Amino acid sequence: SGEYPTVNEIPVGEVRLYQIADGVWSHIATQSFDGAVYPSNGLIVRDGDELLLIDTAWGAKNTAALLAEIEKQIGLPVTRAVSTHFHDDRVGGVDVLRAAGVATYASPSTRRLAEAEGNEIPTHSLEGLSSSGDAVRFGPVELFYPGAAHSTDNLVVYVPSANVLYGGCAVHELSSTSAGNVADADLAEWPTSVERIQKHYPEAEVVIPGHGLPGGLDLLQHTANVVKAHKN
Ligand SMILES: COc1cc(-c2c(C(=O)O)[nH]c3c([C@H](C)N4C[C@]5(C[C@@H](CN)C5)OC4=O)cccc23)cnc1O
Ligand SMILES: [Zn+2]
Ligand SMILES: [Zn+2]
Repeated sequence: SGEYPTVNEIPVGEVRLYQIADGVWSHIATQSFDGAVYPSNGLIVRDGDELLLIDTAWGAKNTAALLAEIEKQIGLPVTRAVSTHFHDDRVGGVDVLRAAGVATYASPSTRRLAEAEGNEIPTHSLEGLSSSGDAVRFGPVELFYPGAAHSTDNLVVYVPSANVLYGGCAVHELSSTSAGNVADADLAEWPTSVERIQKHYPEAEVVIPGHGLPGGLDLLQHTANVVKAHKN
């Protein structure tokens, strides 16, 4: 009823959308992993009379539900999707998207890692993002590679029309007490990568983490704090 939806609020298999700004929504879904349930976010950005999708809803069935919820709530076609790193909460559902006529994209590093790890593989490579600090335009957003953090390949997304910063899993929510799933992380480099994000997007008004509640720019410093302390 208007609050940001939470993990106990969304059964696994259902998807909710949340209006962030004019023409910007997040999508929220839930999934089971190693015997625990987690929420996860993605982004939807209006692209004229089309939509750009950022990240799947963490699974084929969740991502089919995502497409159905978009048709219900927005009614514009999803034509392109970008996955911001190679894990299942970002690419699981890419096969569903591809069969629905969505063109799927990720960096070559993400595509290589997804293939090696047996995850679904976006079709198209996003060049121009292989060095930390790189940025490229993609429809109504800018894609930014901050350096290794939650994963070596993780990308962030900025919507300049609304000053919305989508940090993906390189950015944690304010209530976070841990650095999340650090299996593939670079804890030593993560603070440096967050500093690059902070320097590149100082006018961000909304910051959306890969999991949990959006907030403001404080999510970036909080993330650096939690990661440094996790390493401690
Ligand atoms: C520990 O508590 C939290 C965890 C998470 C969380 C995050 C995140 O932090 O982005 N990602 C997660 C993944 C994804 C699919 N996976 C799987 C994996 C393991 C490796 C294979 N060996 C690939 O690594 C990864 O990220 C699975 C379940 C939980 C998380 C978020 N909030 C929390 O509180
Ligand atoms: Zn991940
Ligand atoms: Zn994640």
